[PDB]
Amino acid sequence: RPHRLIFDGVKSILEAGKPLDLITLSEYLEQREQLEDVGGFAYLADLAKNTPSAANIN
Amino acid sequence: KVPPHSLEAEQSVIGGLLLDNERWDTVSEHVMTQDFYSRPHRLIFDGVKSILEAGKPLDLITLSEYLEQREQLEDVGGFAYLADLAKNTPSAANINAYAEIVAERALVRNLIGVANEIADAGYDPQGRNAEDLLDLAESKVFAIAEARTSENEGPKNVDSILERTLERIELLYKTPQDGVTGVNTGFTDLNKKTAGLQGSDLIIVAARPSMGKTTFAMNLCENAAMEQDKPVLIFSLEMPAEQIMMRMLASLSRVDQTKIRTGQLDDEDWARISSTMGILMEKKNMYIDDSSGLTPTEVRSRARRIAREHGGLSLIMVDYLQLMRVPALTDNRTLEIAEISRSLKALAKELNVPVVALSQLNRSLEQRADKRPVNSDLRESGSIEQDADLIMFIYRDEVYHPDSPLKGTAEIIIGKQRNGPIGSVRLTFQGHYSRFDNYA
Amino acid sequence: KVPPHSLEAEQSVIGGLLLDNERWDTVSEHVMTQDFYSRPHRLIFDGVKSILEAGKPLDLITLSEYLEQREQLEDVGGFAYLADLAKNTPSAANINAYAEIVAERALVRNLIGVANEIADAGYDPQGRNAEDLLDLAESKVFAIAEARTSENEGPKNVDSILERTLERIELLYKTPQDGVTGVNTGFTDLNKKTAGLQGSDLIIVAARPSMGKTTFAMNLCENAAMEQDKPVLIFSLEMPAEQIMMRMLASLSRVDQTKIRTGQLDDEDWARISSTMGILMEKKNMYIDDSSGLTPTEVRSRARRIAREHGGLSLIMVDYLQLMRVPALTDNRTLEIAEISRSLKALAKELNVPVVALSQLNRSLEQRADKRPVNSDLRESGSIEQDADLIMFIYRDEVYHPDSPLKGTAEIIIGKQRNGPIGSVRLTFQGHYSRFDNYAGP
Amino acid sequence: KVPPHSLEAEQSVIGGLLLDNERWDTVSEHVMTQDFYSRPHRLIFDGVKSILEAGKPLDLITLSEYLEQREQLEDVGGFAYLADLAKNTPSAANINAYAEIVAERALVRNLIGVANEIADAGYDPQGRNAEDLLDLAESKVFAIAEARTSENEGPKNVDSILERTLERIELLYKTPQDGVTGVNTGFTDLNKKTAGLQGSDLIIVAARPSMGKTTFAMNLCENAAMEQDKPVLIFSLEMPAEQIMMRMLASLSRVDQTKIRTGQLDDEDWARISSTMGILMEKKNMYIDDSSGLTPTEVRSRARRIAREHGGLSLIMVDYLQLMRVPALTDNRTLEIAEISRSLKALAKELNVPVVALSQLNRSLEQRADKRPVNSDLRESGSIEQDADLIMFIYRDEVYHPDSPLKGTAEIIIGKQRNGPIGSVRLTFQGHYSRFDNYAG
Amino acid sequence: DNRTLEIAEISRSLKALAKELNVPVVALSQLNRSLEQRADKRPVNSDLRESGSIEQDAD
DNA sequence: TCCAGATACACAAAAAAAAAAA
Ligand SMILES: Nc1ncnc2c1ncn2[C@@H]1O[C@H](COP(=O)(O)OP(=O)(O)OP(O)(O)=S)[C@@H](O)[C@H]1O
Ligand SMILES: Nc1ncnc2c1ncn2[C@@H]1O[C@H](COP(=O)(O)OP(=O)(O)OP(O)(O)=S)[C@@H](O)[C@H]1O
Ligand SMILES: Nc1ncnc2c1ncn2[C@@H]1O[C@H](COP(=O)(O)OP(=O)(O)OP(O)(O)=S)[C@@H](O)[C@H]1O
Ligand SMILES: [Mg+2]
Ligand SMILES: [Mg+2]
Ligand SMILES: [Mg+2]
Repeated sequence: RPHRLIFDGVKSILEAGKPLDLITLSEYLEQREQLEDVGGFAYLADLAKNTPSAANIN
Repeated sequence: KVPPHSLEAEQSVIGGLLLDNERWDTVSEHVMTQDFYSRPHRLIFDGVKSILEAGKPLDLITLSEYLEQREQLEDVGGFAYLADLAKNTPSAANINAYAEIVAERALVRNLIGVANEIADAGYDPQGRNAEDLLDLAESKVFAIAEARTSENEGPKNVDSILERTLERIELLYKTPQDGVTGVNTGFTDLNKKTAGLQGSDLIIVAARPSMGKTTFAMNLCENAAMEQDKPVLIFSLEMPAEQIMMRMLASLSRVDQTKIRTGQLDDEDWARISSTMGILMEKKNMYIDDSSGLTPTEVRSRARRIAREHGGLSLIMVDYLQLMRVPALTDNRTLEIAEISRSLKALAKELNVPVVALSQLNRSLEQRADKRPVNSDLRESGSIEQDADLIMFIYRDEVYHPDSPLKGTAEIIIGKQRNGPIGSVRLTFQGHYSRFDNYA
Repeated sequence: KVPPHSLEAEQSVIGGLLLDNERWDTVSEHVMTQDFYSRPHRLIFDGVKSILEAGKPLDLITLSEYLEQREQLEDVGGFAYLADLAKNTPSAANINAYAEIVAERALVRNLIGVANEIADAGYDPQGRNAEDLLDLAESKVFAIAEARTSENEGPKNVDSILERTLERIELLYKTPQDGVTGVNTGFTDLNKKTAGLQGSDLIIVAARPSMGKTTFAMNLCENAAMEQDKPVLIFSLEMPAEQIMMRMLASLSRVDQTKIRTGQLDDEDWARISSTMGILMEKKNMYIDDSSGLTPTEVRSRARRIAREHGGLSLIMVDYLQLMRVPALTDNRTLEIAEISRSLKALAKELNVPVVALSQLNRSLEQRADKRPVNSDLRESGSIEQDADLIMFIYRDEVYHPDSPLKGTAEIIIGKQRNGPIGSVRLTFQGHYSRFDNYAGP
Repeated sequence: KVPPHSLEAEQSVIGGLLLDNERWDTVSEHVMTQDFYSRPHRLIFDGVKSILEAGKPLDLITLSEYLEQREQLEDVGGFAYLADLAKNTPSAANINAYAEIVAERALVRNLIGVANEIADAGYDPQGRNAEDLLDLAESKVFAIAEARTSENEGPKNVDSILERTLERIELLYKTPQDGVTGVNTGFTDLNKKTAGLQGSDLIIVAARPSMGKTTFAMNLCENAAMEQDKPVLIFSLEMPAEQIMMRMLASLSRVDQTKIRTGQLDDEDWARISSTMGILMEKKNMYIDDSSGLTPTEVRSRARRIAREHGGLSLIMVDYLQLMRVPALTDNRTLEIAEISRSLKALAKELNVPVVALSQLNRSLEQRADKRPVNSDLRESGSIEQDADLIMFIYRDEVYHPDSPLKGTAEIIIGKQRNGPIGSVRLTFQGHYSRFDNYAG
Repeated sequence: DNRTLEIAEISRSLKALAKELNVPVVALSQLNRSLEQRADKRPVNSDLRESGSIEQDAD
């Protein structure tokens, strides 16, 4: 479920063309009291750090 | 924290209503059942209203009888409290002051509640941005003071009608009147019927697609701008501004619109365009807004800003009222239409400027043998019909029947008018210039 | 309760200002000195703004020196805090979003403050009556809303718009492009009225069964493919691609459709078919989708895939819009049609290409003395007509009146056009070739 | 479980009986001896009834004497209780309400008793079948209705109707009125063949366009307003109040309509207009409404408000019924017109005032050889002619035949009268003044 | 609860079966009674019963 | 919220009649 919520946030951010980063996604999740469910900013930072590259993202 | 309330006023008004009943009509227009703070007083007022509206005489005995019919005497405090209210009241000569003060206290409490609501609505936005919150706050604050509109729409006596008739006869006797009082429309018969676009009125122009709504509204706005001194504000919610300027140049210079759009021009057309541009830049009394999906609050704010900057307005045009969005009523359309119409009427009353709000008609109109519109064909016809002051329709028979002998002629139908006669006016339509002119 | 704010946004703004200096112009127009929440953050932003306005270059060393000049370096956490802020910057590309977030938080905090201020009054009237309380609400809300201004979504004087229109009409004097500005339909009379098929528009062709709707749409698409460069996409939800290909061969090669279908051809017909085969195989500018029951999302995805692959599109055809399915609203038909029409219009606006969507007509047309279609004959068509930029009907008089003098001719009725004239156009109809043509004769 | 009762109501009843004796006839027809609940209250009510039926005055002294006679002073709480009974009565103006409350309490108590008896009998059949139990329940529940003795609506016997009709006839006979028993219409022949505009009737005045329909209606309204006392109400769905006022001024002041419209007058015309204005302002018994497309409920509410303000009406006029709109039945015109006519008739019956509604005629009149209108010529008008009580048509021979020797004379043909003879009358027409008048010679 | 949608579904299913099996399908249909009110008794395509899809889907 | 089937009143009116014009 936290992955479902973070993917919903990513889809909402990227569907409008606005830039997506840690700050934007974190502030979008916090606006609806959903940042506590996903694990806070620490989990988002770990997810961002743990990805080396998007060579085979597809 | 003690919210604003006054038990003394409620006790006094209840005692007065119990004592005397001939004053019920005077008081019933000032207070409401939900205005009372405490629950027992609300129940008492509900029972009093139920008894009095039924026509039965109202006293202590029948009130206590009524309260027993629904097992409510114990909650109020029994017959003893009602007897104390009946006895302890000294008199009822100053009941209206108590009604006014209790209404004021209820209004203050409601304003406090709305302030708390807006304050709490900003801690958990739930995906809403600052603009939406500000619009909601403005709507909530404005809806509180807007409710004080009632007591109208009643038959007139003989004295008022006789005075109005005498004034009309005297004005006819006087020559320097020109037959118009407000904004001249530029058309002969329309000025004879409507006596110009009177101030503080809401005008609804409704027609089927491809009939000449925008053309008519633009012609009226151009005439108002040319004649008046205060500017004219146009809210274009469907068209770009450059297209509006091209239409205006074509209408004022009598140059084919297609020639301007494509770029094939001769010397005479260029001279006419130069003269029209010179005149327009000499006047400089028009403002065009091209935003999409404007809320009523934004329209009001922009209109007020323009009026303060320039010191007044002459005419406001909306194209059209079906595109305005009310954020709080996105799940209901009839309520949204009613809110839009009420907001436009309130703006027209506040700025003392007529508002031309275009509309569209239902598709069931084309099923009938006669294609001419009526007042019942409006989309969400209820609120718009109730709140309007002058409803005009545009009909062109050449659109439906190509072989009709009425080529180059449009019919204007005055479906409603509060202070004037209804009828019909025929006008000459010149499509290539996007212009309505008089009919010989 | 904690006031709404984002310290991370302020840190990102400061880091982006420190690392990048070319984007100061955009940042300077969205944030102010009093927008920041943290006092050391406010001091740091004030110092950075002063340095940037002074014209001196911005760097960590000069910022530390300037803070030491005012003895505020130790107050804001020291040089180590500034170094950490510089190091923790994600990137300088999205500083505008951070500034917007900071501005939004400041706005909502000030709105909450104003709400608390008005709420405090009423619990202590201090002589004011209800009218005074009502009056000192609108003023406060207008003051808190006037700081933000629409840009550039504001009323404009006639001078600027007139000058822009004059500039537009001055450059349009040259290169008339023979009138047509969009996609050439191939028919002169319809080109005069429609001025071609303009992009970012929705065009609807509707008629009664067996009138020449698919033939007309296919002729338009074929002409566009022959003339234009980008591919033309066709969604055939009604017929297989084989029948459409046979119809196109019959139309282009001037060969009877029935003989093609039944395989009874002479040598000249084969020569014509070979010539049109060579032309079509040389062009390679056509795409056909014969899938059934496509959802709007699938149509959008396939159109985007083709457009990205070839760099753009020329025209999109749907046959027809009533055969599309929206599974979320299978219990209501009007809302489904509304969603389909809105999705088609949105796709047309997004791809900036015209979309020719076909539609059917209600049976009430033939229960009247006059059989000419109107705008109310379209089925479940509040949205179909509300968000349509052009509606063209097809009417053949020989179908209803066998003895009509208009035999071998068809009329195209333009029932709606936002920025163009309306009327009728007469075209020659040759059914055995599945082709429309210009009216050479009277 | 406390049985339904209210000792305060019965106490107020007996207190009002003791305090005032001039409304005994207004209360003796509601309550009964056994309808009370409290035993001392029943005893004192029986004593009061016995005193009143004997014709003796009722007061504290007589009540105390009667109680001493029956030695029930201790059984009624004492003389102090008697004083308290007549002390806690606010007013006697609402004694009937207290009496009907007591009667309702008695009725509901009896209904509860009957239901409890049926429930008890159900568990103990005593050798009876289900059909017998159902019949017993039907008889018990029907007895309560039979013993009601006071029910709104419903069938009535012939005796009460005959008595009321005889009283009405005697009242009409005792008042000489020279053959007019309604609202004076202003014309001698019309009054003779109509006896005025009777109440609770729907009157239709219809004619071809440009025949003197609105002129005739306004002439009737002006005559009624000048003669009667209670105000007249007019609903103008076509012309504003200004045109109607101008026509009325021209008619009453004998001034040309064209001169008034063009603003050209003279000293005599100005003096006559001033006199007419003074008289009209002295009377002030008229109302004009110009709202278009009125639904029946709106006109009903407005008429009710005006009648409540002025304590009654004299005449309601609509011009015309074919412009009113019913939103719920816009798909069929015939049903809409039927509903309009039914609503007008219901309003006329409720307010007990005549209603006059104008209507048009079909074009089929021209095709026929005779131009004289008939009942069937009215437009989509099944209920118009199936619900009206008097139908009058205005016919002008000069319009169709310029050579007719009856120029300037409009003939009124009474096409229908439910309770009177049918026929026609002849009246002269004055176009230059827009006023109908009696015919002579 | 809706006859028109039922007839539309029946016609669509018949067309889908004909397309799937690659076989001609003959679907006999009735005619409305509006034909009897005309001086010309020759049937038209619009006289089929509950037949939007019947006339919009047949070949 | 649209689509389709069916009973009944009303609009003339439409042509036809047809009288009569020729
Ligand atoms: N460029 C043009 N050239 C010629 N005729 C035109 C042109 N633009 C509009 N017209 C005609 O003028 C009429 C005026 O209609 P408009 O008021 O401009 O459009 P509309 O009434 O707003 O239609 P909508 O917006 O779809 S409700 C159109 O219906 C056309 O017949
Ligand atoms: N060989 C031919 N000779 C004459 N007419 C033909 C021939 N082939 C086809 N047609 C006609 O051409 C027309 C083609 O209609 P289309 O436009 O393809 O179908 P449609 O208008 O989309 O209506 P639908 O899809 O069937 S509901 C029909 O009226 C056929 O009768
Ligand atoms: N100055 C005048 N001289 C002669 N005749 C006139 C003059 N003014 C009006 N009239 C005629 O007086 C008659 C009275 O008009 P009305 O009674 O309103 O006829 P109407 O058409 O039935 O009215 P409605 O039904 O309300 S539209 C009409 O035939 C007018 O032509
Ligand atoms: Mg428009
Ligand atoms: Mg097709
Ligand atoms: Mg009238």
